[PDB]
Amino acid sequence: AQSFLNRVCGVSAARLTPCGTGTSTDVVYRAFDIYNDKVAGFAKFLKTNCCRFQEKDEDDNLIDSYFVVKRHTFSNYQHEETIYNLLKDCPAVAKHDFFKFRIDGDMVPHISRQRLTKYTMADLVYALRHFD
Repeated sequence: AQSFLNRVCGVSAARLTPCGTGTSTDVVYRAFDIYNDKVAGFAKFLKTNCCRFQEKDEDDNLIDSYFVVKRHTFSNYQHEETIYNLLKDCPAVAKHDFFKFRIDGDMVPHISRQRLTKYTMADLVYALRHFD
């Protein structure tokens, strides 16, 4: 629906615009620095399980910030919740907000990271390494 976005703005600056489709994620092509039980290295991939939303400055200006909500699993939700509650005090931590929103018959957990920036430092570093 639409009131999902109303749930997204939470308590501050609801001057938001959908940064793509409706109540679903959007696809982006970004660099990562990954390492696990298979793939390994620092290179470009295609992230998808994320819904972007842009904050709109006063006078309806397109400010430079974003609200990024991500869908997940579940144990992930409680784990991340635990850690965030444990660490919420250092200044250099983007204020998160966790909740659950029902789409179909499914109060799926959603994680909203607030007032971030478009391009992670990873993007900058890559673009300066593999310049063309």
